[PDB]
Amino acid sequence: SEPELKLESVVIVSRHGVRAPTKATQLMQDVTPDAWPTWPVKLGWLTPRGGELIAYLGHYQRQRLVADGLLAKKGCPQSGQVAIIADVDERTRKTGEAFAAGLAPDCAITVHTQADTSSPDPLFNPLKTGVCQLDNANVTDAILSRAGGSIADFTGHRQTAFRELERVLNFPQSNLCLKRSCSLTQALPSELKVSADNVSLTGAVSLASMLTEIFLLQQAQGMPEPGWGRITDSHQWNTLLSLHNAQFYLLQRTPEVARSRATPLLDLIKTALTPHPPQKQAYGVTLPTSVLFIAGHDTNLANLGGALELNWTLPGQPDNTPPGGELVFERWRRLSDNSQWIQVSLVFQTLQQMRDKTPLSLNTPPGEVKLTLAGCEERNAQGMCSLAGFTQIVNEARIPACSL
Repeated sequence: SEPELKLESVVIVSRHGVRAPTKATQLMQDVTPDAWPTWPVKLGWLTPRGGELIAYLGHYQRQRLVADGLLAKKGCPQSGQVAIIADVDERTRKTGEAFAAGLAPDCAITVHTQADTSSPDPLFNPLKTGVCQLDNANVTDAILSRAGGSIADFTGHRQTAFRELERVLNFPQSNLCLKRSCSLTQALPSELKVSADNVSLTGAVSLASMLTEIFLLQQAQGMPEPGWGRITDSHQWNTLLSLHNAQFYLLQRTPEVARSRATPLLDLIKTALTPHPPQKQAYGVTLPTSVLFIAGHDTNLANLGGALELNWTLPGQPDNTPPGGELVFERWRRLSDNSQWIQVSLVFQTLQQMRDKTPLSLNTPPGEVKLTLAGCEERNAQGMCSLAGFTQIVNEARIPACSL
């Protein structure tokens, strides 16, 4: 009659699953009297449990996609109906594989990646390979501004979280305080480093962002007493991860950085989402197709968010860009007039579902937040943006010099 919609295409940009953190550094040992628990998995790689959590999301997406009638209830999807693209790293490739394994167990679905997995793939970061550069001065002013004026100010307004972190580390008893009134942000002054191909923060901010992530990973891994048992309630988890999210806020979401870093992905997403006769694209994958799954990093998720003006907080998940988190783009066609609509949402397992490793399904689904494209003006009752509105947003967000 008029409101009915049909799902025709889905694009999932996912962060890889939980990966074992790299060997602990001297700085890490110097900030806490306690020893960092070791990880029984090749460090830096996807843990097998991490692979399982991804598989659960794959199993969930299959049920959901069958219910929306995009994929068949049984058997393997048609060839080229499902396409998976992954960054060259081990954790991203194995994430693609675990997802495929959960979505269609026993089916042969290829995980496409650049052939040369020993060099970076510019799709995931064009700055890395020199496709384009950042404007140093503009990036510096923009980041300093979102920070409140200076990194000192940024750090000053967040002492609550820094103290919580010190507490968890039992900082006052570490070699850094002893061999010095002992403050973490005071002990490791933080500075902004801007270069044509990269932006980073040093000192406390950077260390705190890394350390708070490690705790969440211990929890997600199922390791006993993460943080030496000093993190006991949800309020602490959120306060701690607020430091990790704050760094992403400055380095990955800032528009003058995000727009360039995300251009190649924006182009791919737009092409995958635009109705058009199928043709061979990057990695020899055929687009458009039914389901496109891209295995990337949290930086990719934050970059797309900043570039498309998508903001979110995830109930039950302190990390805004959690392992296995999925940025889902969907194209829906209104049957009455053939108009196209784009829905964007963030699918993710809550910290508890990761902890208990709870299997996902239609009855026990992963967490999910519907998003709204801030700049979109042509919406429907479900909050979806028109294909034209979404396309316009993308064309103005992308940086032409950064396309591949």
